Amino acid sequence: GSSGSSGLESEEVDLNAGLHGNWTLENAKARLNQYFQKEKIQGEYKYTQVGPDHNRSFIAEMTIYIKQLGRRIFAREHGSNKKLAAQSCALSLVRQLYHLGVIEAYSSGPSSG
Repeated sequence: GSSGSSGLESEEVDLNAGLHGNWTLENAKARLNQYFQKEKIQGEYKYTQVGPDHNRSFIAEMTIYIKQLGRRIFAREHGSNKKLAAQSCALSLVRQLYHLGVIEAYSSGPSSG
């Protein structure tokens, strides 16, 4: 086996951006899916249609449990489309994850400054 790899950039550090956290509805979303892909975990979103047709909304709610923490975080937003709602939902869990101490600030690009 042995295995090998190349292309390591150990020259990427931030100052405040490291505290702020580059977690965009988009990132969070993907990230979420990423977390489920890496860990191989399984988690979906629960879209609940409310209001009238003319003006309805799909409440995208999602819940995940962290064993490394011993607890679980739940989310329930009311975005526009499955995508939106979902996104918000994700970011919801993401924000929490980063709060509890599961994920870590993002490095979307070589910092911004």
